[PDB]
Amino acid sequence: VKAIESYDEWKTLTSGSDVVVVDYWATWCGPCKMISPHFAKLEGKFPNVKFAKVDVEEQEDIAKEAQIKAMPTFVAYKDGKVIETVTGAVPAKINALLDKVAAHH
Repeated sequence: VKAIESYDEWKTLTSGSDVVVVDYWATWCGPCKMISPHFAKLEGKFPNVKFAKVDVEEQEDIAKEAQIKAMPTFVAYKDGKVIETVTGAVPAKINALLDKVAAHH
């Protein structure tokens, strides 16, 4: 799962035609560490979807633009557009998001 390390990297990735799913997380987050391995398992299951993560405490400019309301939030992108947002760390919700994104890809 790619740790996104700059605003420019983030903009390049989310602007792509290939579908990307980003896990917005932080050290202040409760369940982020517990759900992260499941996200990594999904990355193995769905090799034609791009998986990425953003540490909002380290990436202020990304965080300001993403403007998340829940910690964590998973956001899917395609062609510079947010195509779906999933809040929280519920495995089934994240699995359902990937099913639908992977079909799109």
